Amino acid sequence: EIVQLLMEHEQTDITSRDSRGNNILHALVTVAEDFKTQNDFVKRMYDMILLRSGNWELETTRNNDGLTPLQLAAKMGKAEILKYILSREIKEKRLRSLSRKFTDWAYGPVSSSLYDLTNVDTTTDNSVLEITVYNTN
Amino acid sequence: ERIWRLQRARTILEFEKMLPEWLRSRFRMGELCKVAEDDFRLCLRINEVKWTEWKTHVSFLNEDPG
Amino acid sequence: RLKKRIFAAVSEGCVEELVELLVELQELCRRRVPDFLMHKLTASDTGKTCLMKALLNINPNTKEIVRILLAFAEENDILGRFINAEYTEEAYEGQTALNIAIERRQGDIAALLIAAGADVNAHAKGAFFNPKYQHEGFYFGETPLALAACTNQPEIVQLLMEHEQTDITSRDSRGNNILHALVTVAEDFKTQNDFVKRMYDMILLRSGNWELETTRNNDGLTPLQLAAKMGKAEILKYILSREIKEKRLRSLSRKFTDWAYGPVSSSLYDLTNVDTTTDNSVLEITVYNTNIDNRHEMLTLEPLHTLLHMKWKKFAKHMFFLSFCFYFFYNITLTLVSYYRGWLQLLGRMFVLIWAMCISVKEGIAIFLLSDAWFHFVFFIQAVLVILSVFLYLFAYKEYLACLVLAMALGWANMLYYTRGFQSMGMYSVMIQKVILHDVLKFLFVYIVFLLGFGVALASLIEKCPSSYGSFSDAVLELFKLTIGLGDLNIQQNSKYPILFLFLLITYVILTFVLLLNMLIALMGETVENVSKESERIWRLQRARTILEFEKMLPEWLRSRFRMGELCKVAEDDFRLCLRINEVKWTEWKTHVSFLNEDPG
Repeated sequence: EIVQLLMEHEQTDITSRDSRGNNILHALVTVAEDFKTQNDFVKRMYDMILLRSGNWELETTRNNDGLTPLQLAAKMGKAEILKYILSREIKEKRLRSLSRKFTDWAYGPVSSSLYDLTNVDTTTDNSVLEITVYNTN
Repeated sequence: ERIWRLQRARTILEFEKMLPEWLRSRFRMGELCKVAEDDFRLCLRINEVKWTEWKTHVSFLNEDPG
Repeated sequence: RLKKRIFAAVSEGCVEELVELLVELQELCRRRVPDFLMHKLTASDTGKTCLMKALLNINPNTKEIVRILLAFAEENDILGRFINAEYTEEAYEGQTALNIAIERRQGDIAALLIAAGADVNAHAKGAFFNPKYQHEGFYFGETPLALAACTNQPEIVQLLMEHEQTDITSRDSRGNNILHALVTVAEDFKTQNDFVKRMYDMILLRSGNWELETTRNNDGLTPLQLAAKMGKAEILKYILSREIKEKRLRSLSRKFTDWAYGPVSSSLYDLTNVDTTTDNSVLEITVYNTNIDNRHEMLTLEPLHTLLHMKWKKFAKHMFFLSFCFYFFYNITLTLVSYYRGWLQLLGRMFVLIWAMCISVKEGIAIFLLSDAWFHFVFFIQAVLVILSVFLYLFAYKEYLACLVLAMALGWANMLYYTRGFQSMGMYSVMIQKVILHDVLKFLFVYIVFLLGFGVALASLIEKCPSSYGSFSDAVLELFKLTIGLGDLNIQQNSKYPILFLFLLITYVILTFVLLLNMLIALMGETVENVSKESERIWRLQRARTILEFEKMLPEWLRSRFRMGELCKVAEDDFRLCLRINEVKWTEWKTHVSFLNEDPG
């Protein structure tokens, strides 16, 4: 409720980066320890804030370590939130652009989804598939 | 099982960086799909079968299922 | 110009008013006629009408758009040719507006379209609707009723059965009626939740006949036989034991209770197409079909399990024991010949050659039609060795004894085959087979490679002064002496560098030890759950295979002499072969209404 109140005001800067460089989404990635520990409330807030502000900027921005929050979720050992980020199906047609999983072929029980490999398929500097494999910590 | 899967993954990405620059662009997993007005993003297609939940498909990108 | 506006307008459906305006524009341009109105109202590329484009794109306004379009097409008298239009596209050939209304779970719209004169028998036959390869496209049976059934829509299926225009028994291009299709789709209980079984019940109870089960696809299979050919178990347990309570449709049941007095009751199964008295029965298919990979749960079903027990009790036990006895006498005669190597040979060797030729003929006959065939491949090689040695006995050579004793050792190794018929010792031999096939063969090659590495190593060192470890073959032999404990460890002599010699050998010992350790480890992991279940399954399947192998050896009159089952009087005149099984049920108490015989015998 308080998060909705703070998003309602025009004075609020959603995209504000802190001293460490993290916007709000990087922080939510920082905190999301585990399902049994937290009960996955962070995933809900990650959904709600993006659906509140329809943009790609928040995922676009980087902390001082030079990482998008997808790449931060991969660098840290955050799995339950990555399963959400890496496959999003937004139903609303106005904010449907922000989804990363698209169904294009559904006829019935058979359907083929369509994932986004933008920062994932090792075609960039450090993709998710590179980080999650080459990270020993 | 975990160590084996991780090892294979490490090997796959080790060989992925040995290839020439043109070879990786030659393979180039994925296809450019038309999403939104102009998403134009590289995508990976995965066919699945779901018998549990029945839902009238409202949100779909292509009308003729190819 | 005018068309694409209307197509996009029915696609979005933000307002039916502008759709009415475009339809009024078309009505005013109609002064120039149905054949033109159709082409103006239909995309000529794929053969896609605006009704199809309207039903593919569903929104809350669609229910009114369809009504407007059909009222327009009826006011212009094009309605019959308009609803029944189908795609000209190769992959989508035959799909109509009704199939779309069904696939997108529209109940009311489907009712409206059928009430407006839609074709319910329209066959959707295309590459997408007839997938040659799995996982690309969906097969439902190529009829609207089969679609509504495979997609779990019981109301629409009732609607389609209510109409007299519907052909229930219609076979598709592949030859399948609706029931074959439902057999095709029924993957598993957890995957589907067993809705297909309900529809299989409902359609037969809707049309009381035997025809649907009687008919055959182009592969020449009844849907029972199709359920057996494919690995469909959960539906077969239903088909193979049906108790229909309704007295009017009670004839269509395959399980009849004739003897119920109380907790004790004996059911009566139908063995019409099941008891191997036909061309290919269920008991033949489910056993001799290797592609299933699910036969463990197939042979535990009510009639088949007991049929196997009964055939074993009647004839297969005695034949198996008798064949084992003959083989035992044969092998002993072979040993008595070879150990003492003429008046006794005239009695022995004749039988030996005859029985060897017999086994070789049988094995060469049955080897052309094919971890279940391994033994049967070995019984041939043994008889080959025997007949070769008997030829080389009259021929002047010394190489006859080699093949003879190898045939001996192979016979005493093959007698393990017949331990599979025993109750307790059978799973033991299955354990031998599975472990020697999977767990040990991994160990053996990785041990041979160390043998052949350290062999050339030690042959390189200890050849300095031509010696304990001599040539390569002797060094490999000495290493194999070492892993057992037989080869006495010699202090390095006639060797260039003794410390490396000893270190390299101790490393061989340690690596062999940890490798033996790991085969034991993978074994411990294997044993707990999978190994036991696999052993029991393989044993049961093997017995079933043997029972049906001996069942086909008998003369024609003998099988008719056994003839498991009795002819019962069911219905006005069912007159079918049946199998009686007595059971005791204490859980559920029910006043027995449906019973065949009144006096429980």
